Amino acid sequence: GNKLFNIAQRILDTNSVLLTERGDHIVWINNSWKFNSEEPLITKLILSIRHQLPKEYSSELLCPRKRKTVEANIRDMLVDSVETDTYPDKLPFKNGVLDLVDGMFYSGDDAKKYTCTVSTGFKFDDTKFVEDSPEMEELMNIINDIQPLTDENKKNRELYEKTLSSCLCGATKGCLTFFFGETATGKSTTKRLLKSAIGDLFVIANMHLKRSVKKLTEPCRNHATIIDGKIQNNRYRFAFLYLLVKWYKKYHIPIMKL
Amino acid sequence: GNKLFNIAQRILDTNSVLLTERGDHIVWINNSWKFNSEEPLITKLILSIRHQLPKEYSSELLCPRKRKTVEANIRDMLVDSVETDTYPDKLPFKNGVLDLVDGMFYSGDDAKKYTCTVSTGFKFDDTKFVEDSPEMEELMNIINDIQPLTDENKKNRELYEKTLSSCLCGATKGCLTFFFGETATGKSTTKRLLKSAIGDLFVEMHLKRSVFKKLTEPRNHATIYRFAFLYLLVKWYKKYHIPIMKL
Amino acid sequence: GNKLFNIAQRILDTNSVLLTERGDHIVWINNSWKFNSEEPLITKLILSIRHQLPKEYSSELLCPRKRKTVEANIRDMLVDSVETDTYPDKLPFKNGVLDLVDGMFYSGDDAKKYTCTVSTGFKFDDTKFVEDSPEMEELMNIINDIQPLTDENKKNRELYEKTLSSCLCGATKGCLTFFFGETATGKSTTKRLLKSAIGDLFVEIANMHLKRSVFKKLTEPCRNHATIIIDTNVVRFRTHFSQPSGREAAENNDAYDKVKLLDEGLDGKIQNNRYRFAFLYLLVKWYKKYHIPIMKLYP
Amino acid sequence: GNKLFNIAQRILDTNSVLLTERGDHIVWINNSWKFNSEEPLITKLILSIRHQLPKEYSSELLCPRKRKTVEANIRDMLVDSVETDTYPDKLPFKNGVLDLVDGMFYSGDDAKKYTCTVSTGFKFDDTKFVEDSPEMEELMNIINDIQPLTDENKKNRELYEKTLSSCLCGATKGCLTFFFGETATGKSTTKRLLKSAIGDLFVETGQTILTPFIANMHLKRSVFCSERSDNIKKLTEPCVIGRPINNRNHATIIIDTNYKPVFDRIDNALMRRIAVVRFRTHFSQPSGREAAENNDAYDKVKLLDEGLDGKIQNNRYRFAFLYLLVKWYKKYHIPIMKLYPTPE
Amino acid sequence: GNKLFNIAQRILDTNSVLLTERGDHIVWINNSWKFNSEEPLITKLILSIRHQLPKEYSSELLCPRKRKTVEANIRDMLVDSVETDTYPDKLPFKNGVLDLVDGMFYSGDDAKKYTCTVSTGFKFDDTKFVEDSPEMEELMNIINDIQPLTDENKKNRELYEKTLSSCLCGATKGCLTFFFGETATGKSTTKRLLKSAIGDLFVETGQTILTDVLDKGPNPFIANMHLKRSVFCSELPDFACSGSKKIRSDNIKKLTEPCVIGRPCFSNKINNRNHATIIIDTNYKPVFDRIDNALMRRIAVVRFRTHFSQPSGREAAENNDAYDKVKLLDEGLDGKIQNNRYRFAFLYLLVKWYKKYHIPIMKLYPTPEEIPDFAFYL
Amino acid sequence: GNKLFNIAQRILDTNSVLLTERGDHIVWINNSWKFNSEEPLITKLILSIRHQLPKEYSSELLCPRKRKTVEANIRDMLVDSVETDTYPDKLPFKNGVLDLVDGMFYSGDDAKKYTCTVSTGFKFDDTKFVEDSPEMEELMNIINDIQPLTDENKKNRELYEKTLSSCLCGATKGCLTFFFGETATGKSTTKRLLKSAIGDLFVETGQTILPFIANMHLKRSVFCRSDNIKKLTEPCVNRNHATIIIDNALMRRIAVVRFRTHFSYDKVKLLDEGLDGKIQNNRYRFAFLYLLVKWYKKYHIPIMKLYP
Ligand SMILES: Nc1ncnc2c1ncn2[C@@H]1O[C@H](COP(=O)(O)OP(=O)(O)O)[C@@H](O)[C@H]1O
Ligand SMILES: Nc1ncnc2c1ncn2[C@@H]1O[C@H](COP(=O)(O)OP(=O)(O)O)[C@@H](O)[C@H]1O
Ligand SMILES: Nc1ncnc2c1ncn2[C@@H]1O[C@H](COP(=O)(O)OP(=O)(O)O)[C@@H](O)[C@H]1O
Ligand SMILES: Nc1ncnc2c1ncn2[C@@H]1O[C@H](COP(=O)(O)OP(=O)(O)O)[C@@H](O)[C@H]1O
Ligand SMILES: Nc1ncnc2c1ncn2[C@@H]1O[C@H](COP(=O)(O)OP(=O)(O)O)[C@@H](O)[C@H]1O
Ligand SMILES: Nc1ncnc2c1ncn2[C@@H]1O[C@H](COP(=O)(O)OP(=O)(O)O)[C@@H](O)[C@H]1O
Repeated sequence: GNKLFNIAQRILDTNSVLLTERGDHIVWINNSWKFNSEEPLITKLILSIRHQLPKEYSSELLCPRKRKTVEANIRDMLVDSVETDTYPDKLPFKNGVLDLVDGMFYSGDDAKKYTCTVSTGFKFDDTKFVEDSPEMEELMNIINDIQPLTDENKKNRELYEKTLSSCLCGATKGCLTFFFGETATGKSTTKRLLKSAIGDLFVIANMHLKRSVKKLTEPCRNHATIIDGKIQNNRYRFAFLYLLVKWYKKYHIPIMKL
Repeated sequence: GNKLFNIAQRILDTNSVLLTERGDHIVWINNSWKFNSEEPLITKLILSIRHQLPKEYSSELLCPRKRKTVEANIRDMLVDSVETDTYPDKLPFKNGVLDLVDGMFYSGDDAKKYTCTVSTGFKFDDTKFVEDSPEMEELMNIINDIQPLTDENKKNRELYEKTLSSCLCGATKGCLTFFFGETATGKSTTKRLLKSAIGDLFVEMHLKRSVFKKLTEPRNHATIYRFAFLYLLVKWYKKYHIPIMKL
Repeated sequence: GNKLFNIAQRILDTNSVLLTERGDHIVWINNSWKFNSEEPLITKLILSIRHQLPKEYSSELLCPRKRKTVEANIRDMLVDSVETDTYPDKLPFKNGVLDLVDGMFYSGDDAKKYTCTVSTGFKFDDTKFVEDSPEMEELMNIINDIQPLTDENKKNRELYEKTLSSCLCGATKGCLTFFFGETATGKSTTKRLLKSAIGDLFVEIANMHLKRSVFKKLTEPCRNHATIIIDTNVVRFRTHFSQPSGREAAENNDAYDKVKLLDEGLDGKIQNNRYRFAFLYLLVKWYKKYHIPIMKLYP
Repeated sequence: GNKLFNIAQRILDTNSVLLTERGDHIVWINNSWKFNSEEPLITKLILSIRHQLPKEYSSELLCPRKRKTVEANIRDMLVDSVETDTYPDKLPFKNGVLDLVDGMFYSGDDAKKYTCTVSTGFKFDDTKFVEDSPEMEELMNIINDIQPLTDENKKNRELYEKTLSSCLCGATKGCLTFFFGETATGKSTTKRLLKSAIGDLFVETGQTILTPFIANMHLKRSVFCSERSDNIKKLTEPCVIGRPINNRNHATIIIDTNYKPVFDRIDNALMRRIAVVRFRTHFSQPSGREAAENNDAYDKVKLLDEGLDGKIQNNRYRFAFLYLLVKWYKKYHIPIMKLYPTPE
Repeated sequence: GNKLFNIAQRILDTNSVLLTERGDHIVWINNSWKFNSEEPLITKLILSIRHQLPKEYSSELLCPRKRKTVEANIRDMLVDSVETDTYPDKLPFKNGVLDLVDGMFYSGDDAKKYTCTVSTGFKFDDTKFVEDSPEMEELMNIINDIQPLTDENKKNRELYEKTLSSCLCGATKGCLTFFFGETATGKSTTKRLLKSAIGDLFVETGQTILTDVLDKGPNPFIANMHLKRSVFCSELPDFACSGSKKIRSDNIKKLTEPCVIGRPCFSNKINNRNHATIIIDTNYKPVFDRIDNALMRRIAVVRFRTHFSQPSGREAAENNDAYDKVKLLDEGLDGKIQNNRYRFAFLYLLVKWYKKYHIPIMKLYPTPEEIPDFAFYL
Repeated sequence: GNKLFNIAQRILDTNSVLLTERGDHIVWINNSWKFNSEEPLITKLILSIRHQLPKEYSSELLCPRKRKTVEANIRDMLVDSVETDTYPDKLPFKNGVLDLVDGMFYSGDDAKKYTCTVSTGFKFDDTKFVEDSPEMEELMNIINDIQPLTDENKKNRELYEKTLSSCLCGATKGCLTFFFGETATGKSTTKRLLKSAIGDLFVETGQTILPFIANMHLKRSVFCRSDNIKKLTEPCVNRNHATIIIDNALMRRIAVVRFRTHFSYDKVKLLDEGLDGKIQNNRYRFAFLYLLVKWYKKYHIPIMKLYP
C-alpha cells in the first residue's frame, strides 16, 4: 500500500490510541492514558513511537506535515469506541496503575490494559509506600487527634474510615455521608490530606471521572464520593495513601456500598 | 472521467450514506446507523468500504486528502432527505435489528433496510436469548413476587403486561400508565429491570421508546436479564400487541 | 477564454440561484427553493446542472475543487437581491406550487417563477385532489356535526369556513380569530384536520416566520403571514361530542346543542392523513368563495 | 511591475472602493455604495469594474484567486479613511441620488461624489415622479381626508407637512414628534404611505426605546414607534449611545399614540424638544358609522375603504407621496432645517 | 541570506513598526502612529515604505503573499515592548504632532519620536492656526457670550479656561469637573466646540459609568475611554423622583486613577490608561450615595449663566433668577459648528490658554463651595 | 534525516522552551520567561536562538514557513508538563531575577533555572540598587512621615513592614489584610509606591470579589461575604501568591494596620502636590525596592507567616 498508511496501521496494531464515547481520542505516551479535546495529542504519539518502527518507517515521521497525514489516517480508523474505567478497584498514577486487591504497583504496558483516562497527576515513588518512616507515626497521631479511638467514637471512626477509603473506587456511589462539625475541628486538614493522597481525583462539568468532590447519586459519568504548613509541601502523601489502601482492603473487598 | 467520482458513485450505490431532515448525514459502519456533527464519519465509511471496491479503486482510498475529495463528492450528491425510524415493530440492537412479530433476529445487510437510528446500546448474543436458563427461573420468580396471579391481580396483570410490552414499538403511544402504590412494591425494581432489558431506548426523549395530552403527540416513541426479560417482553408482545398497538 | 467563468455565467443564465435581502443564497434543486445559511447549497446545484451543459463543460464539474471556483464566480456575480414570496395567492408543495385562485397545480420550471422558499413539507399527491372520494363525504359529515348548516349557525359556519380558508394566503392577516367553546366540541379536531391539510406551515416570534397558519403587535406585516388562532375554553362551538359513557352525558346542559357519538378511531385516522387531501380540496373550494377579489378578516 | 498591482492601482484610481471610520470597506456597484461585513464585497467590484480596464487587464480577473490578490493589494493601499454622508439634502435610491433643493435625479458618476452608504432599497423611476397622474389625485384626496386644509386646522397641517418632509435629510433632528390621535384615523395609513415612499430609510421599533433597538437605527431617516424622561434627552443628539458604542442620529422620531402622553419628569428642558399634531378625521365602518358622529373627540367622519391598505402595500402610492414630500421639503427646509417645538 | 529578511531588517531599522505593552502592533503610515486590532495594519506599512528601499528591494513588495512573509518576519523580530504616549504635552493630529510648550508644528521623523498612537482625527492646516481671522473674532464673541469677562464671573471664567485647557495634555487628571447649568445655556455648545477642536480624543458615554458596579460583565463604555483626553457623560436626570439611582460615590475615585479597570465585549484586557479629563454635563445638583472628605477632593464645578432663547421665550426667560444674562439664540450656529468652522480658532485659543496656565506643571483644583450638602459638610 | 528536526532538538536541548501544566508554552527570550496564549511565541525564540546554531543551521531560520516547521516539531517534542514558580523567594525583573535570600541579582542562564513567568514589568538598573543615593533619604523621610518610628506605633510599624515586605514571594499567605484609614492618609500613596516597586506583580480589582480572578494568577500582591474571605486565603482559588491588602476562623484570617498621621489623628502634616508626579514616574522605584529587600532579609529569612 502506502508508507504513511502502513505506519498508521502498525501504530494502531499496538493499541496505543483509542476512541471513547465522549468523542475523545485517548493517547498512550509517557506511561499514562492522556487526552485533550482541544488539539491533537496523537501527533505526539506518532513522534514517540518513532523508536518502535523499522528504519524505513522511522525517518518518514520527522516532518510535521507527515505527522498530520498519519494522524488523520489513525483518526479515520477508530470506527468503534472502547469502554473506559471498566475496573473500579484501580488507582491511576502518572507512571502506572495500582491494584487495591493486593497493593502492588504496575508500570508500562502492564498499566495499559487497564484503561484509566484520568490519573492522580503525580508519579508513584517506590521508596515511599513503606510501612514505617518518619512520617507514619505523626500521621497516625494526628488522625487519632482529629478522630479519637474510643468506644463511643468507635462506630464514628469505622464510618469515617469507610468513607475515606471509598475515595478510590471507579464506580459510582449512591449514598451520602455528612461532614457536620463545629468551627475548627480539622475538616480542612482532612480535605488537604485526602487531596495530597489522590490529587487530580478531587475537586458539574469539571467533576468528570473524579472520585471525590438525589441528583448526585445517579450513574451519569461520575464516580465521586459526595461528602497545616507541612501538608502543602506534600509530606503525608504516601503514608495517608497507605492508610487509605489499608482501610479499603479492610472494608471494601466484596461489594462497594455506603 | 474521474476516478474519485466513480468511487463516490459506487459508494452511494450501496445506500450506506443517507441524509436526515436535520441536514445531517447518517452512515452505516459495523452494523449501526451512526451519525455525528463534530467529526463526520463519511470519511470513516470511505476508509471502511475499500474492501468492497475493485483493486484499482481500493488503492486510491488509502489517503487522507484523497478521502476528503470522495467525501465532498458524496456529500454534494445527497440532494434530498430521507426519513428515519419508520418501522415501529423492530428492536435495534448494536449488531442488527430483531423483529417482534416474527421473532427472527436479523444482522448485517438484512438489518440495513430498517433505518433505526437509535440503538438498544448493547450487542445481542444469540446464545443467551433462550427459554431455559438459570436466570430466567429466578426472574419469573421475582416477577411473581412483585405481582402475583391472584384475584385482585388478574386484570391488573393484563394491564401490566400490556404496558410493559408497549415499550418496544416505534409508534406513538395513545395512553399514559401510572404506578400508584406503596414503597417496596416493585416500582423501582421493574424500572431497573426494564432499563436492563431495553437498554439505551430508555430515559428516566428523541426516539426514546420509554420514559419514566402533550406527551401523546407525534419526534417521540416513549410510553410515559437482557435475554430473559427480553424473552418475556417479546412473548407478551406476541400475546397482546399482535394486530394493532393501542393503550 | 475561462471555462470556469463561462460555466458560472451559464448557470446564472438559468436563473437557478438567487440572492436574498437576508443574505442567503436560495437554490433551485428538486423543484424546491431550498436555502441553508450554514453550508452553501450552490455546489450541489453546480453538480446537478451538470447534465445540461456541453460535454466539454460537464467533465470539469466532477472535481470538488473546480466547483468552489464556480461557486466563487457565481457569488461574485450576484449583486441584485431578489425578493422572496411576493405572490400571496399560492400554496407551495414539495413538487411545485398550487394556484388557489384558478385551481391547477404547477410543477417543475413552472413553479420556479413563484419564489416560494417555505413549503408544506409533504408531497402533493395528484390523484388525491378529487371532489369525490371515500373520505371527503365522511370529512364533510365531520364539519356538519361540528358546524351544522342551521339558520342560527349559518353565520358561525361562514366565519369558520372563512377562517379555515384564510390559512392559505401569503399575505399578512389583520384579525385574531377565536375558537371559543366548551370541552369536546371539535376544535382540536379542526386543528388536526388543518395540520394534516397544510402541514409544515403550521406552528403550535422568530420561529413563527413565513408560516401561513399558527395556533395589535401580531397584526402587522413586520415577515408575518400567519393566521393567528387562539383556542379558549370569534367562531363559537356548540355541538359537544360525547362518548358512550357520555351518552348519558347528552341531555341536560345548554352549553351544547347537539351531541354526536364519539368516534375514538377518528383521531387515529387523522395522523394517518386519511382526510388530508379531502381537506385540501375543501379549503381551496372554500377559499375561492370569500377571498377571490381580496383577502381580509373582519374583527 | 506586478500586473495585479497595476490592476489594483487602476481600480483605486477610479475611486470605486472607499474606506470609512468604522472598519467597513464600502464598494460602489450598481450605482450604489454598498457595504457588508460578512463578505469582501470588494471582490465583487473587481469583477464588475472589469469592463473598464484594457483588454490585457481583463481576462485575468476571471479567476477567483486573482481577485483575492487584487483585493489584498487594494486593502493594503487604502491607508486613509473618508468621511461619509456629509450631504444631508440628498435622498439615495438604489439607482441614483435625488437632490432635494432642486429635485433632480442624478445617476452614474454624478451620483457618486455624494457618498450614500444607506439607500431607500428600490429604484427611482423617472416617468412616475410627476404631478399629473390618477394616483396623484387619489393620494391628494387621501391626504385631504386625513388632514384637511381648513382654518382651524392650519398650524397643525403645517406641522404635519414639516414633520413628514423632514424625513428626507441626513441632518440630526433635535425634536420629538407625536401623531397623537384616536384609533383608526390614519396614523398607520401615514406610516404605510411613508414606508412605501422612502423605503429602507424607515424603521419601526418597540416601546423599550421610550421606556439593541438603538443600534439598528443607524443612518435611518425615519423611526416610527407605534402603540422615561431622559430617553428624549438622549434621542435628539447627533451621537446617540448604543451598542449592538456611538451611532449617528440622522433620524426623525415619530411616535404613534392614542391617548395624551404622560412623562416621568416634566421640566422646561423637555418642552423644547416636543411636538404634537392632532388627528381629527375618523374613518369608521358603515355599520358603525352612526356611532362616530355623536362622539366629540373627533371632528369629521368618512367611509373606511378596504382595498386602500392592499394597494398601499403594493407600493402603488409610492412616487406620488415622494413628490409630495419633495414639494413640502422645498418649502420649509431650503435655507436651513430646524424642527420647532410646540409646548402647547 | 534572504532577500525578504533583509527587507524586514531594513524596515525595522527605520523604527516604523513598534510593539506596545497592550500587545498591539502600531505602524507609521502617513505621519500617524495608527493601530488596528482586527487586521495586521503592518502589511500596509510594508507597501508604503516601498519607496524608502533600493530598486531591488521595492519590486518584491508588489506581491501580497510576499508581504505576508515580511509581516511575519517583522512580527518575529519585535521581541521588546514599548510604552507609548509617554510625552503628555503633545497634541497628535492626522498629519503631525503639535507641541504645546511653544506651539511649533512637526512632521515626519520630527513627530515620530513621540509615539502617540491616538490622534485628533483631522489634518492640521498651517494658515488657520493664527490670531487674526473673522472666525477667530466671532469665536471670541461667542465664547465671551458663554462666559462673560466680568469680575463676578472672573473666577468661574478662569477655572473654565483651565478645565478646557487641560483637555490637551496626556497626563492623568485626578479632579472630576462638572458642567452644572440650566437648560439652553451652552454646555452642549462647549461640548460640540471641544468635539470639533480635539475630535477623536473625545468620547460620549451614558450615566451607567456613574451609577453601576463597573466591573460585572462586559462593559465597553470603559474600554473605549482609553487614552482619550476628554470624556463627556451627558444625560444626568434629576434624582428627586422614584427609580433614580444615586451617583455611586466610589466611581469618582475609580475614574481618577492613572489606570481604569473594565472589560470590553469578550476580552481580557481589563487595564486602560486613563488620560481623560472626566467632565460631567449635568443640569441639577448631583447627589451621591455618601458624602465625605475623600470624595470632596475630586470634584470641581463651573456654573453656566448666560441663557439662550428666541424672542418668543425671551420675556419668560428674562425674569428667571436661575440665569444672569440672556442673548439672542442663533439657529445656524449649530450648523456652522458641526461643519468644523470654529475648529482651528478654538484650538489656537486652547493652546494659548494652556501656555498661559499649565506651562510649569499640570494640576487641577476642586471647588466644593457650590453644592448644598457639600456646603453643609463644610 | 531532517535539518529542521535537528534544529528543534538543539533548541530544546538548551531548555529555552518549556511546557507548563496549564497547557501553555513558556519561552526564554531576552532573559525573561514570556508566555502568551494568543499566538505561538516559540517562533520568536527560533529567531532569537539563530545566533547559537551552526552556520548551516542558521540560514534555515530566515524563513517564516521554516520557522513554523521547527515550531511544529518543538510543539510535538514537549510531552512532559513542568511546574512553574516553584521558588517563592525570588523577584523576577524583565532582565533577570533577584535572589531575596542574600540580595544579589542574577541574569541570563543564571536566572533561567528559576522558572518564574510573571516579571515585575521593568528592568533592573545595576547602578541604582544602592543604600545611599540622592533619591533615597527622602524615601525613608516620606515613609517615616506616613508611619513615624514611634514606640507607641512600633508594633504598627513592624506589622506594616512585615506585610509590605511579604509582597515579594511566591508562597501562599493565609490571612487577609486591610489598609483601613481616613482620607488623605497615604494609603493610595503606599499603593502607588508598591506598584512602582513591583509593577506587574500588582493588580487592582473592585469589590465584586469581596474573570476578575483569572488575571490575579501568580501575582504577589493585589488590592481592592465572609465566604469569599474563607476562599481567598487558600493555595488555590489558578495559583494564589497574592498578599491580599485592601467567628474564630474569621478571627485567624484578618490583619489590619491602622494609619494614624493625617496630611493636608495624632499628627497633621503638609501635602506634597508634586509627590504623586514624582511617584508615578518611578523615581523611588529602586530605592523602595532596596528598602523592601532589606526588610525581607531582616524579617522573613527563616520562614514566612503573617500572624493576625
Ligand atoms: N493533631 C493536630 N495537630 C496540630 N494541629 C491540629 C491538629 N488537629 C487540628 N489541628 C488544627 O486545627 C485546625 C482545623 O481548622 P479548620 O478545620 O481548617 O477550620 P475551618 O475549616 O473552619 O477553617 C487546623 O488549622 C490545624 O492546624
Ligand atoms: N421479587 C422482589 N420482590 C420484592 N422486592 C424485591 C424483589 N427483588 C428485589 N427486591 C428488592 O426490594 C426492593 C423493592 O423496592 P421497590 O418496590 O422498587 O420500591 P423502592 O425501590 O422505592 O423501595 C428493591 O430495592 C429490591 O432490591
Ligand atoms: N363527527 C365526528 N367525527 C369523528 N370524531 C368526532 C366527531 N365529533 C367528535 N369527535 C371526537 O370528539 C373529540 C372532541 O374533542 P375536542 O372538541 O377536540 O376537545 P377540545 O375542544 O377540548 O380540544 C375529538 O377527539 C373527536 O375525535
Ligand atoms: N382617505 C381615506 N378614504 C377612505 N379610507 C381610508 C382613508 N384613509 C384611511 N382609510 C382606511 O381607514 C383605515 C384607517 O386605519 P388607521 O387610521 O391606520 O388605524 P390606526 O390609526 O388605529 O392604526 C385604513 O385601513 C384605510 O384603509
Ligand atoms: N452665543 C451663543 N453661544 C452658544 N450657543 C448659543 C448662542 N446663542 C444661542 N445659542 C444656542 O444654544 C444652543 C445650545 O444649548 P443647549 O444645547 O440647549 O445646552 P444644554 O443642552 O446644555 O441645555 C444651540 O442650539 C445654539 O443655537
Ligand atoms: N507624608 C506626606 N507628605 C506629603 N504629602 C503626603 C504625605 N502623605 C500623603 N500625602 C499626600 O496625600 C495624597 C494621598 O492621599 P491618599 O492617602 O491617597 O487619600 P485617599 O486614600 O483618601 O485617596 C498624595 O497626593 C500626597 O501628596
